[PDB]
Amino acid sequence: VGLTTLFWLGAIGMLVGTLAFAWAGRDAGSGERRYYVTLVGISGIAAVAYVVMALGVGWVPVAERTVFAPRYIDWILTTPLIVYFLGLLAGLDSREFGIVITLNTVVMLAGFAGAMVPGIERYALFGMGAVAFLGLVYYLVGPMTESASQRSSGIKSLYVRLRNLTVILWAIYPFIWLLGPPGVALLTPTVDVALIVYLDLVTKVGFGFIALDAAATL
Ligand SMILES: *C/C=C(C)/C=C/C=C(C)/C=C/C1=C(C)CCCC1(C)C
Ligand SMILES: [Cl-]
Repeated sequence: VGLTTLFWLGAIGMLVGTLAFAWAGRDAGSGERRYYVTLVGISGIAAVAYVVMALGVGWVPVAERTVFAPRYIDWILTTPLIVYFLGLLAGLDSREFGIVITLNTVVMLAGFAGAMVPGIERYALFGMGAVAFLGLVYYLVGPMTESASQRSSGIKSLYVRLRNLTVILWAIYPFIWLLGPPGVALLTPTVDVALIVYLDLVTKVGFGFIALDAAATL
């Protein structure tokens, strides 16, 4: 199994999620539609990014490594949508959304920038992202959880389930980044991509399926 193959697998998984979310939201009352649309965009954008990488585009040479630019474009656009989904579920107002969305953006921008910087100073960008990430986790586990507590028992339960999925799985990315080509380059590009393809699929499609389950049960 090579990079190309791993990218195709990611494209296929994202496509399956995209189609399922689009279908399940066919009707969608008039206030629940928002959730389905966000899911379609999250997995849809990732699907495109993976096909692009699978076709060999965006493989940017940096120092003695390769940076998959599409992955980062994908993250920068999709992770804020995931955060939006959680904030909607938690019942946040504009100001609340604004804070978590910017922290999220700082994480992804710093990571992309760090990956694109050849020198050892790139770790300074990585650190910036790590710090903003802790801020994001704080909001997810604190204020946003407090806000969610004002919703029905089911919604609060779905929020908690997805919050846990997000906090735990997202916290893993920085380590894979630090151990792979972007950092120490211990893990080969293939192993790093394999691990990240799984993580992307679960944080997006796994995330979506869990939500659909809750919606159905509700
Ligand atoms: C669908 C894609 C997802 C859910 C991607 C998530 C990515 C992260 C949580 C990345 C985090 C990073 C840090 C916390 C430190 C700086 C470097 C990053 C970008 C790998
Ligand atoms: Cl990369």
